[PDB]
Amino acid sequence: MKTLMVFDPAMDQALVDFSTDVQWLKQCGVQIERFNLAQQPMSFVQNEKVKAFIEASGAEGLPLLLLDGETVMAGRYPKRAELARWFGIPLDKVGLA
Amino acid sequence: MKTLMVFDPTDVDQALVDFSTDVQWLKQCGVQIERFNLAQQPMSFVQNEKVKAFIEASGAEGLPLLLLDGETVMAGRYPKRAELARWFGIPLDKVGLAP
Repeated sequence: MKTLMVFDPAMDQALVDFSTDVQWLKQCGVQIERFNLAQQPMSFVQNEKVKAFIEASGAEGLPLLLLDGETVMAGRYPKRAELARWFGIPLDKVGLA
Repeated sequence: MKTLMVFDPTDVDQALVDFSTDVQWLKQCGVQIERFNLAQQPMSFVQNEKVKAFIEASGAEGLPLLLLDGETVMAGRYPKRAELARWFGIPLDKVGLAP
């Protein structure tokens, strides 16, 4: 199944919401993994796309989201519907109308 | 100066209108910026490899996508002027003098 890796800034309603949205999504059975520059710094050096994004965009460009290794978003977090669409999960399964 | 390519998805947001104001500021003073959309330049979305992989991974709903010297720098929203200033190395304007 698809995996989303989220490379977060070191660490607002946006983040509050995302954390909520990650809960609905995981519980529908999807695989989401988060990495933070503060607690998992090597994950950022060891991933080639992440390293190169940070060189290109700067760390202020984060978050970077990769779905099965591919960039799908950078510079903000997705809405719950955006998540659902990436994961092919029906709306009514992740608390949305 | 790095070069910027913008792959655009709509009817006039606002951050849309600010971004296009920000584009002139950058063009009027130096920067090469090319913009592409699927209504007018759809061949560019298949011919640029990172753009093509992006659409397949994210969906076209994932636009915009911004490349700086062909490197992904943002996707899913437009950059503010201060972000562009950082990408391009545009220095702070001086005022002059705190105690």
